[PDB]
Amino acid sequence: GLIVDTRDVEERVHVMRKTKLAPTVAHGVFNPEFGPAALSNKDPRLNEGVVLDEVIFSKHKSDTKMSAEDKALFRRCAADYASRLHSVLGTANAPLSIYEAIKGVDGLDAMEPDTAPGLPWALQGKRRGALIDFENGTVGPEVEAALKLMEKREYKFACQTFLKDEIRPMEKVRAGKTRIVDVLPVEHILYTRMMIGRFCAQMHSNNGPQIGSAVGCNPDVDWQRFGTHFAQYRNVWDVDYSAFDANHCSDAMNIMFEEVFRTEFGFHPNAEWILKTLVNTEHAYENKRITVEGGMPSGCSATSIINTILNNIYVLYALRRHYEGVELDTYTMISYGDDIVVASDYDLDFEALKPHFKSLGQTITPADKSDKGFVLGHSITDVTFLKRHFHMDYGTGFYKPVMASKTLEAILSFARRGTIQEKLISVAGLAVHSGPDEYRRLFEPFQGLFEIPSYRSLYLRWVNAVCGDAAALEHH
RNA sequence: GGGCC
RNA sequence: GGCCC
Repeated sequence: GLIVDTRDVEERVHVMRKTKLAPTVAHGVFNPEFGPAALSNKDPRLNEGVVLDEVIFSKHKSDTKMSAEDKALFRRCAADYASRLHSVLGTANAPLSIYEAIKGVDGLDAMEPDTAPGLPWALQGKRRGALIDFENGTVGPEVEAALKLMEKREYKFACQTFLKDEIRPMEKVRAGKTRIVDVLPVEHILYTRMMIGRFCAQMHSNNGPQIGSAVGCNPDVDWQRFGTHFAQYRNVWDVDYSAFDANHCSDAMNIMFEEVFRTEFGFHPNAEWILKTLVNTEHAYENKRITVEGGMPSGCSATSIINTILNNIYVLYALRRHYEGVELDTYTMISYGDDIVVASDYDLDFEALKPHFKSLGQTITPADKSDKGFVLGHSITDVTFLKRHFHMDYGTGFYKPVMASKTLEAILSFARRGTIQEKLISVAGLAVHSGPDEYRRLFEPFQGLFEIPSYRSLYLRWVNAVCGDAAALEHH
């Protein structure tokens, strides 16, 4: 986005500056080029001259203004994708009740009771539990009044900037490229879930190539579905964006919201309004208040879905800006936020599409840095999606999600205090697809200290998960 | 938020 | 609680 105003008010919004992450026994074995992100300006690991609060917002450098012709084309592409989207999902997009928005419906998880409430509740020392009853699904007097202001469309708010305590590559830790979470007020999150939660649940349930969304997928079971689909096409592209979320221009955001969330598709009129409030935002970091135009906040409800929808429209837009006669059936794609795999039987020049993505303020590069550009003839077994490769399991003939060993090693090298055992069981479900030799090697440092699931038990679990009949047929 | 285990 | 985004 674009930083348009910076103010210094005499009210501190104090941020966390101490990491919950600590090295594990595996850290001394794998020695990863990774570490916890810098949360303080006085972190000794930082380069001698890095100003963390400047590097945090450095992603906001532009809000690209699209021409009249480009805006018209974008609207056309947004309407065409929305047509496809709502044809598959249906038009049952009525507002969620206050109860259902908190408790969650089929395909939508419940709201977290003990997470950050946002502003101005954080300054008043209030939590989410004090403002909202998460057991009975009811709201207090404060949230009640705020919801009525949103209905009148007169509600205004500020985003609370939070440092993301996570493992990052050492080069980015040293540079101070700490990621940020834009924590929105809890009532804004609730009302967004009221406005588009039904839609959001449907997209999770109907995830796949047909809607171009993998949001709500289970890579264990869905890699077979995704893998066999993309295997049918002549060309497959692994496309990377740089600062996707930040580089969404106001024009693209506004037009998308206008075309996708129309009342004629079953939405409440305020669905479009509440999403449009994410375009021009105020951010609170300590004493400074930063006004940003364009870009997507990360703490907003349905950021993954919004980013995914934009990704789908971007591809159609760029192809239509370059080629004549492009439709939704010209290609196929799957997206999860900024992450994307594209495929076609046509030999599409993705290198030529670069300036067309630039007209949206987006920068595309091939994932693999072997070639000096995009090349044809790649298959599904060459690309990465959700940090996972597409590998064939020789035992079953099904596609399996394989994460790189260096990634798994980095994951296993750090943990939040008192969570190591629970973490190991989770990572074991990821590591099983690397094979018995690699699985054993990854969990060797933990042996005798924690319970590690056998490779066998997790393999048999996976076979039944992907195909129940195949597991039963093995007992022929 | 947003899912999946 | 963990992973991915």
